[PDB]
Amino acid sequence: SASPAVAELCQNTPETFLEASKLLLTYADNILRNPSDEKYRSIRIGNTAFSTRLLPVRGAVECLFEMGFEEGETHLIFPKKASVEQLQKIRDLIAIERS
Repeated sequence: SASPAVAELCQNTPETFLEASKLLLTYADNILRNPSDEKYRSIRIGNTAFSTRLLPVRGAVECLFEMGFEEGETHLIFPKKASVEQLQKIRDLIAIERS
């Protein structure tokens, strides 16, 4: 598993890396652990946490794209076609780097 997005995320300062990676794990785990709950498959682009703590961080949105999210006008969406396996892959790579 050699992710360009996770590698880029890891180039951030330790504190910024921790902030963004925490959110990334949360978004993945919410889907992985609640497969029946469609609300976790969308993240609003203007959501305060997302827009201020994730989106500005180098590599972070690309981690979501590698997970399988796609960008819509107002939200990122984890589509019906998206593999849970791939979502899990990136979750695992991030978790290893968080320690």
